[PDB]
Order: sequence, then C-alpha cells, then structure tokens
Amino acid sequence: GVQVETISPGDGRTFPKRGQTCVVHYTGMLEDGKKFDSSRDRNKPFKFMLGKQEVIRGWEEGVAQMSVGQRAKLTISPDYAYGATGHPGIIPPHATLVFDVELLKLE
Ligand SMILES: COc1ccc(CCCc2noc([C@@H]3CCCCN3S(=O)(=O)C3CCCCC3)n2)cc1OC
Repeated sequence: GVQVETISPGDGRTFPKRGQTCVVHYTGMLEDGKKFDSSRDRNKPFKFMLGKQEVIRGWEEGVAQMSVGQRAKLTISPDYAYGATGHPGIIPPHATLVFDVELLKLE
C-alpha cells in the first residue's frame, strides 16, 4: 500500500475531507532516487479532489493522512501506483514510487 513518514509536521488538526481540493507540492522519485516528476520544478502546486479517482491510490490514502503544513515521504507499492502498465516512458512496469509531498492548503 502506502507508507507515510513525516519530514516536517503539519498542524495535526486540518485534515482533508472527501470532496475537498488538496493543494500540494511534490517531487516523485523511483526507488533509486531518479526523479520522474516535480510540481516544484514548474513553480505551480498540484491540485486534486479526494473521492474522484483523480490520483493513484497511494496518493488518495497517503495525502488523506496528512494535515495542512505537513511534509512527508510517501512510499507506494505498484498495486497502489501504476501497476504493470506503468506510465509510458516515465514510470516503468511494477515500480515502487517515492514522493516528497507537502500539503499546502485545502480549498
Ligand atoms: C486510483 O487509481 C488511479 C486513479 C487515476 C489514475 C489516472 C492518473 C492519475 C494521476 N496522474 O498523476 C498521478 C500522480 C499522483 C499525483 C501527482 C502526479 N502523479 S505522478 O505520479 O507524479 C505522474 C507521473 C507520470 C507523469 C504524470 C504525473 N496520478 C490512475 C490510477 O491508477 C493507475
């Protein structure tokens, strides 16, 4: 599934609810540290809404455990990521993913 390890704590009180928009910054890496994507590189947070199949499952469950202000490492098994297909040219088949995620805001 998904493991969450805190890099810097959030407020411990403001957690994402079903149907809220999560605003984050992330960097995604393969297990060997190779970077496959980063919102920080584009100077523009990523947004998604819980409960709408908008993100891979490990994000849905992992970001849901975070509170506003938290920065965490999410380690996601391929069943909870891109599985056998991967993402063409970017994420290989059967890849465990590591994300550095910061939950900036709920809208
Ligand atoms: C619940 O499962 C599914 C539900 C929905 C889909 C559609 C795609 C949703 C999605 N798009 O991006 C992503 C992830 C996580 C959010 C940040 C962006 N990334 S990312 O890992 O960095 C990715 C890497 C390849 C290049 C594009 C960015 N999730 C797929 C699902 O499973 C395969």
